[PDB]
Amino acid sequence: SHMTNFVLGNAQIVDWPIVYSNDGFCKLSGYHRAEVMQKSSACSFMYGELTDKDTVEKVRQTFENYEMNSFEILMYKKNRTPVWFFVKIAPIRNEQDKVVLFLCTFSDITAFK
Repeated sequence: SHMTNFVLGNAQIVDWPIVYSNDGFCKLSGYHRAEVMQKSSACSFMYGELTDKDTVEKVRQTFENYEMNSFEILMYKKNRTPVWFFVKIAPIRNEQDKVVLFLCTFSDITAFK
């Protein structure tokens, strides 16, 4: 399922703001739900020096183009600890086939990277 840690982003507003974050994501990221809500579901609030900038660009284009893609990406927990995440980005469509949300699912792959 990989539903341990996830957020939902609003596909129909610029920057795809997070409209839901589960307890797992808050724990994994180090950020309280209050701090995550309305941030970009691209999670650029977690990017930093070591984050691969080509990967950041591919992640942006995935949202921009309403695509389904997944990435390994070096991000930073709230306390500045660097962590390798596996991130899956998946558009969610309504019954009229319009993309309304993005489901973004995350796991820590630091141990295996």
